[PDB]
Amino acid sequence: SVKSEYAEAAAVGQEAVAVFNTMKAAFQNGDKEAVAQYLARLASLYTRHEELLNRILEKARREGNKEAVTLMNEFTATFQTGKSIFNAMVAAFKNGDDDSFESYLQALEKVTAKGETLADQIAKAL
Ligand SMILES: Nc1ccc2oc(=O)ccc2c1
Repeated sequence: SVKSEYAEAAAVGQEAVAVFNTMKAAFQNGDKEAVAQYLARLASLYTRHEELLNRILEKARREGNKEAVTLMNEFTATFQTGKSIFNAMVAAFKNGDDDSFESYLQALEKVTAKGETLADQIAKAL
């Protein structure tokens, strides 16, 4: 069902939460070799999450589930704000700019926490 597909998407989202918090700790500790690996793992995860979200949105559209489509349009747009901040973060790591890395990391956390009520609303609407 589209609902069970969203729960699978929700799990991938929580995996990225776990890998992110770990990567944050590594960054604070200066373990750049770990950070690089966690950033690669996160990029794969966000690619998977985005795709599951697009398939869910497309299915809700084909189903005519107007409320779920509205919420998923809002949620995917925000997802892309998270994705842009993540990519800037990756560039800051490449460039050795720890000040920008810290900034983007905090921003990504705040964009994510904000989008959490909407994430739960989607589960109920699908
Ligand atoms: N909430 C959130 C946080 C980080 C993210 O990074 C990405 O690369 C794509 C989406 C995304 C969403």
